[PDB]
Amino acid sequence: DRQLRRYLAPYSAEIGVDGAEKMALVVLLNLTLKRDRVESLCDEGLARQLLSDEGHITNCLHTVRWLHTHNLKYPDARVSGERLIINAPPLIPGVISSAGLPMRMGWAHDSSDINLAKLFGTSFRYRDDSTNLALQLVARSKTWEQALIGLGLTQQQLDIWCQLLASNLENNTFPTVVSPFSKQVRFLYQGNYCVVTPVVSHALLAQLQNVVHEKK
RNA sequence: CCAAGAAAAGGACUGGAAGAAAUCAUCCAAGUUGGGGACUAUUUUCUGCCGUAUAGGCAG
Repeated sequence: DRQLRRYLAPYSAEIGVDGAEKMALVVLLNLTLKRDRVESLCDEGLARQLLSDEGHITNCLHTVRWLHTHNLKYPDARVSGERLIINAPPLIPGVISSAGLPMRMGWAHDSSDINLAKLFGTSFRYRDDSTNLALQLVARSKTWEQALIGLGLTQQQLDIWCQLLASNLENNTFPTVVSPFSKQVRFLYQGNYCVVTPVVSHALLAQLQNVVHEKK
């Protein structure tokens, strides 16, 4: 059912997977293929086969390096450079912003990672909080690791991935230089001028897509 | 020191043909508008002559 793909989409409400970690790994791995090649996201065999392909998974692990909280390319695909990962600013009583929302990440690098990026960057509700596959494996979450080894992964392959997967989330969180296609505007601040560059919040935009259709 | 600064959407056209809304049908009954009254006020046009003359022309 297409409704499963809808509920796992970035513009839909998050769904719980507690006690279903085995089928969650199967569905999430199966999403890495083009829709024309998959008759069902529930086939354990296809998942066990995809998991054994270190190259396919390696190509998927590589997408983690560009997961972000704020998207510097949103209005204009020409912007080139590094990702941006920042905790939401303190709440201002008179302003609507990401300050009142929980932590979420998205993906945007070369435009050919639409399917391969879905294995680690797809979020879900777990232990009654918002998480994703990359975070549970980096944090050494045993329930997910036990299901993943059960689906055919060698302990030695997992012991190596925990390290490479974690490493991809440990650096390049702030751009080195201002990119040549970004916006720059200047105003007075504390008696002198400062240049401001705006950026769109992933969590805030994704929520708006749901609220306008539900609240009319 | 205005989500900063610059930007040519342009070219060509053929919707045409035919046509039958008809038949009948009844607005009636009575009715009471009605009593009073200053347009002349501080206003100008008055007096002689020619002429058969309330015609028609002139001096003050």
